[PDB]
Amino acid sequence: LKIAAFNIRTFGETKMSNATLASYIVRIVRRYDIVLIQEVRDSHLVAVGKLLDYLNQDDPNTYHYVVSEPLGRNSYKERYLFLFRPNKVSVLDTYQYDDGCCGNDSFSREPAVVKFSSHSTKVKEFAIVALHSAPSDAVAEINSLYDVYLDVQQKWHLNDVMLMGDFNADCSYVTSSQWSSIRLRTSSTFQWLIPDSADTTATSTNCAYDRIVVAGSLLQSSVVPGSAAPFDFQAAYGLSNEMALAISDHYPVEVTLT
Amino acid sequence: LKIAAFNIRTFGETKMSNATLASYIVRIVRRYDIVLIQEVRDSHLVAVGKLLDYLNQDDPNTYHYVVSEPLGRNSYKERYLFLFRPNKVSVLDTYQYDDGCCGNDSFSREPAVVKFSSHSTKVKEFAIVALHSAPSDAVAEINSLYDVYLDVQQKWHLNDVMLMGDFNADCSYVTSSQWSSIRLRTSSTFQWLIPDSADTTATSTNCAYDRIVVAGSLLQSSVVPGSAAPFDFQAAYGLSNEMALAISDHYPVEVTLT
Ligand SMILES: *[C@@H]1O[C@H](CO)[C@@H](O[C@@H]2O[C@H](CO)[C@@H](O[C@@H]3O[C@H](CO[C@H]4O[C@H](CO[C@@H]5O[C@H](CO)[C@@H](O)[C@H](O)[C@@H]5O)[C@@H](O)[C@@H](O)[C@@H]4O)[C@@H](O)[C@H](O[C@@H]4O[C@H](CO[C@H]5O[C@H](CO)[C@H](O)[C@H](O)[C@H]5O)[C@@H](O)[C@H](O)[C@@H]4O)[C@@H]3O)[C@H](O)[C@H]2NC(C)=O)[C@H](O)[C@H]1NC(C)=O
Ligand SMILES: *[C@@H]1O[C@H](CO)[C@@H](O[C@@H]2O[C@H](CO)[C@@H](O[C@@H]3O[C@H](CO[C@H]4O[C@H](CO[C@@H]5O[C@H](CO)[C@@H](O)[C@H](O)[C@@H]5O)[C@@H](O)[C@@H](O)[C@@H]4O)[C@@H](O)[C@H](O[C@@H]4O[C@H](CO[C@H]5O[C@H](CO)[C@H](O)[C@H](O)[C@H]5O)[C@@H](O)[C@H](O)[C@@H]4O)[C@@H]3O)[C@H](O)[C@H]2NC(C)=O)[C@H](O)[C@H]1NC(C)=O
Ligand SMILES: [Ca+2]
Ligand SMILES: [Ca+2]
Ligand SMILES: [Ca+2]
Ligand SMILES: [Ca+2]
Repeated sequence: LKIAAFNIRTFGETKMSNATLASYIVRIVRRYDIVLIQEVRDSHLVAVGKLLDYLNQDDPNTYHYVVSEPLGRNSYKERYLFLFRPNKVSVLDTYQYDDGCCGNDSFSREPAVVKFSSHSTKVKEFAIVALHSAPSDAVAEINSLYDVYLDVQQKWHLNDVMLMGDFNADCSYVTSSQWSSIRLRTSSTFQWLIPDSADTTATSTNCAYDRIVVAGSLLQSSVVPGSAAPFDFQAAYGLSNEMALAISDHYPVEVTLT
Repeated sequence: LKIAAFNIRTFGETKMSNATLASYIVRIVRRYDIVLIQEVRDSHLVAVGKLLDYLNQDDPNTYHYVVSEPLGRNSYKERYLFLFRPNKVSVLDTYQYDDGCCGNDSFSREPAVVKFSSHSTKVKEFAIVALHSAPSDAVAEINSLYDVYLDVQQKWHLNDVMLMGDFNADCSYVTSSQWSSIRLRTSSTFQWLIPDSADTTATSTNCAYDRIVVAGSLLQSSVVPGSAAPFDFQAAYGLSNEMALAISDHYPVEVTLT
């Protein structure tokens, strides 16, 4: 099973309306059984609907989806979009993490949580926790995912959970001496599949912003060793830097389950 | 490997000075490779020293030990005593959990923590967290052991931890609707080996006060199925109720590791 988390810079109407851009997006998505899309700036679901049009153009059930409400604390809002192949996986349950709220809420974009059924893999049931952190508050946010894990355990009684997304987990946003502050890192319950030395950005910076974390021995046993990696689409398609950048400034991060 | 946690009511000088009482205590202890002794009321270590006298009477290295400082918030104090066979196990490290302190500390008797090396078992390294809770504050205390687990993970980077002792985890002290409040119970990270239906008291009450909790798949795989149980010494030796009671009002709880 192939899973990815992809931050598509300003995913929306304007972007999906460009057939050249749309075409590459479809391409990327089709590589996966499950894909988490972030930075969905689409209040009326027009862009999401254009994407599904393309994905299901030949079969109405190529891809199914789960979308959250537009989330954010200030005025700027984004959705979490999960696309999945219904022939591979099934959605058992979903819930939005209740963070509070104002002044008290712990996240700009509280995590969407989805429980999947996967018959082809070792793990038969697992949950994915999505997080697109706020740069400014990266440390606090990643640290709070430890509380989300707990919430999942209390609700579904499941230990098998994959935490993923654009955590802004490197460079200016999470510096060297701040890892101490993050429970999701200091607790050995969790394995970080994308290492600190990985480059998940399409621009010239070298930062491991995008990450994949897993908890659960059944899930941890299901990851194919060395499969977790950012997907450099620029290299893959022989794109120009300006063309790679018009797609996104981030690479998708993927992992394979067996 | 055979491990037990035993609350010996008012373990001290008076008690150890009774050769008939002392004799049974030795008997019980010798059944185990590792034994956690609670309710050690021995400011000057006289009782602890009398017990070691007996245990090592034939070989100076029959049993080794780790003792905490006398702990408590009010005036009443107790030590945590760990006895172990040096030929079976080894102490790698130990520390006293730092709870605060006054007004702020989370435990009457903050947990003593010991990391063991066990060559005969599947798990080669694991930690034991001792807790003799305050009846009055049982719920809060058991709930705080979730924070201790974390502390252990941050310090030793170990997931394999056994949490044990007289938690006062039943009857008046932890009622039916209060289990919700305990993270050590609602988190599926932990397996409770002593069930709620077990009787760990030597008196006429039927309460599972004494418990054994494990976290870590390596440790969880090492427990021998169905070995976790209270040791009814009254039944075992054909003791009178007044004689069983002069030993303790609690049964030891034991488990076997393979
Ligand atoms: C969806 O997504 C993709 C990815 O985002 C999009 O593709 C990108 O698109 C653009 C164009 O929209 C292209 O950008 C460059 O832009 C210039 C624009 O023109 C400049 O110059 C103007 C006048 O200057 C002269 O031009 C010569 C070359 O630029 C110059 O050397 C000469 O001396 C003069 O200066 C002026 O208008 C400006 O303000 C501009 O900065 C493009 O010209 C450049 O490429 C060139 O292309 C033309 C072809 O265009 C002409 O012909 C047809 C038919 O009549 C058109 O109608 C146009 O109206 C015409 O201009 C050639 O004539 C040249 O020889 C020349 O080399 C260049 O394209 C990208 O680089 C491109 N990126 C990728 C990698 O695809 C796309 O926009 C999106 N979708 C849609 C269109 O909406
Ligand atoms: C360490 O631990 C263990 C466990 O804690 C200890 O064992 C327990 O110990 C005691 C005794 O210390 C024993 O308790 C019972 O107590 C009475 C005490 O006497 C009562 O009566 C007195 C006068 O009454 C008469 O007594 C008859 C029987 O009780 C009665 O039926 C008759 O009509 C009268 O009433 C009075 O002093 C009281 O205030 C008392 O309440 C014991 O007698 C009873 O058992 C009996 O034992 C005697 C033997 O004792 C005598 O002989 C030697 C030699 O001279 C002694 O010096 C004593 O001084 C004497 O009294 C018999 O004569 C009887 O026939 C009678 O049945 C009973 O023992 C426990 O039950 C015992 N428990 C166990 C299960 O072992 C031990 O104390 C500890 N270690 C040490 C000693 O310090
Ligand atoms: Ca929020
Ligand atoms: Ca880069
Ligand atoms: Ca204390
Ligand atoms: Ca009982």
